[PDB]
Amino acid sequence: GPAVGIDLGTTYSCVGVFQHGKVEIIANDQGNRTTPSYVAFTDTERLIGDAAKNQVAMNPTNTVFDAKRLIGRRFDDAVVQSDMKHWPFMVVNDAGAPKVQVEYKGETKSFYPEEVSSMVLTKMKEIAEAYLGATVTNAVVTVPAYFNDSQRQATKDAGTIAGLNVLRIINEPTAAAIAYGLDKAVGAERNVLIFSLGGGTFDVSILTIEDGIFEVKSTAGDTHLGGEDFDNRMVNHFIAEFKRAHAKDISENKRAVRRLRTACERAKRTLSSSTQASIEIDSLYEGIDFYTSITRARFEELNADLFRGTLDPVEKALRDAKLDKSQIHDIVLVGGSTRIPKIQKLLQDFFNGKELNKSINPDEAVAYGAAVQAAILS
Ligand SMILES: Nc1ncnc2c1ncn2[C@@H]1O[C@H](COP(=O)(O)OP(=O)(O)O)[C@@H](O)[C@H]1O
Ligand SMILES: [Cl-]
Ligand SMILES: [Cl-]
Ligand SMILES: [K+]
Ligand SMILES: [Mg+2]
Repeated sequence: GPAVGIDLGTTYSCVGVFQHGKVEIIANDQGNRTTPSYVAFTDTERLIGDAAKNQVAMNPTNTVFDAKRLIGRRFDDAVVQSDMKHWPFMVVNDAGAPKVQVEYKGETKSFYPEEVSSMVLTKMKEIAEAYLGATVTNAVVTVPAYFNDSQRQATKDAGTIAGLNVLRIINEPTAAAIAYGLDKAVGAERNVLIFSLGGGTFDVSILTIEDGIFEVKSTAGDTHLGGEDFDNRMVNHFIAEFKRAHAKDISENKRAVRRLRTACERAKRTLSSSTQASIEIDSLYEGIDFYTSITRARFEELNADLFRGTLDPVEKALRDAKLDKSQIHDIVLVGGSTRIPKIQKLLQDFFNGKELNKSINPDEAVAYGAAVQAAILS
């Protein structure tokens, strides 16, 4: 085509294309290499990606995200019923299937999870098209290893609706291993551990690879642990700080909280490269600016338990795979959160100093591998 590889993420999506033996992780119209898996509806327009997430704080009811948590599931599914209680948007039941309901151009409308995700894939498709200067048709789209047939089918349908011919649906951990060339035959079988920590979910997958054939040995994790949870710890920290300094609680002002959450997410990323970060918010509450800062140490302490807890699923995955730490040949980092120095330290210490595969941006590794496989299938 060339064909492309797309990581349809829980919170961010990424598209890459393999040309001249190299993978190109494609930047969007705003120059970002990953795009929010968001879609918004207003009185006049449908927004997608950066444009949608950039207005989430002011239009919470009609800004959709987490469609991946609904995709391929039934309305009465326990997880679906549990998640709805936390989303600002409506999820309704249509013949037993979940649909998000929103207001668009003054009218009420509902979309299936695959329709919402097709909008995200369309955005990724156009992003690739703007870079290639050519129409993009074929693509490989990834999914978590634990996805069932219905979830895989619905993800594929999201692609078809986007005008893409889905060459294949492959597992995210497998895509990651392919990015590092771990799929090449080298004689005996090799055990690869994929440590994936994104913005909303945590997954540990152990794969055994032999003759280019992957075998998911075990999967562990927490579908409700991700970078967004680390931002929450920071948010509460600063809400307390603002109350101390100004004797005012901003907790009930949904927008002040989102602007603070956005500032924390940005500071967090900085703390992965530097030891301190400055928070500066103009007019956060009742015209009061919030200028402060936070140290990496402070950040690590606010999340110490959450970070350390990532090691339990690692132990359990090993146990279920019937392998000992020492039998793992490669450890691959996936997800933007794995860029956090403390998490790398924890994982490495657990593996007694073993080096981590982390040269490819973790939040891009899945798209990277998908792009490689998409080319191979073309
Ligand atoms: N440099 C960084 N340091 C810490 N966290 C990061 C960094 N870059 C991205 N992240 C985080 O990774 C998370 C999710 O991004 P990925 O790109 O992993 O998305 P998804 O949630 O769909 O897997 C977010 O919480 C984001 O804040
Ligand atoms: Cl864009
Ligand atoms: Cl430590
Ligand atoms: K992603
Ligand atoms: Mg991910």
